[PDB]
Amino acid sequence: SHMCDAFVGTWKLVSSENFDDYMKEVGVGFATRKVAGMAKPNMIISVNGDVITIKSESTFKNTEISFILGQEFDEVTADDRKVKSTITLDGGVLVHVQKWDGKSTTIKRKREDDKLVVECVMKGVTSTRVYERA
Ligand SMILES: O=C(O)[C@@H]1CC[C@H](Oc2ccccc2)C[C@@H]1COc1cccc(Cl)c1
Repeated sequence: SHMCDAFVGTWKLVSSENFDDYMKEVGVGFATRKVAGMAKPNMIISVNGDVITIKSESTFKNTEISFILGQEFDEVTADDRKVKSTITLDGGVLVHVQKWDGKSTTIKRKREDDKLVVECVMKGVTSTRVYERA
């Protein structure tokens, strides 16, 4: 057993708060905000050795990232940003920092009861996205 055991599995989005304002802060345009904001993604998290994989599947876009903790990688986000990402574990929370165009956003993922809670922060704006097991 290991580092991210409690994150592994298949998860479905059940609630979202303040996501449009977060996307606006990130710089997402109108049409993408509308379509992306409708989506109810499934997130599939797996671990193989040191490599963590997070897949998301939705009506809007499918994305996939594989990474080693602390080791920067290139990511294409669902809104088509080309970012440089670093993901670490801080006290049981996955902390994902994305850098692009001189900007930065942080996504934190934690287990809370039977949920996986995703908090997305850009400057002073937070969005909270809650997932349940699928
Ligand atoms: O897990 C979440 O809900 C985070 C939400 C913010 C980030 O994504 C963003 C998505 C759109 C705009 C800005 C940022 C990462 C993940 C969600 O990734 C996906 C992947 C494919 C399709 C969809 Cl619709 C969302």
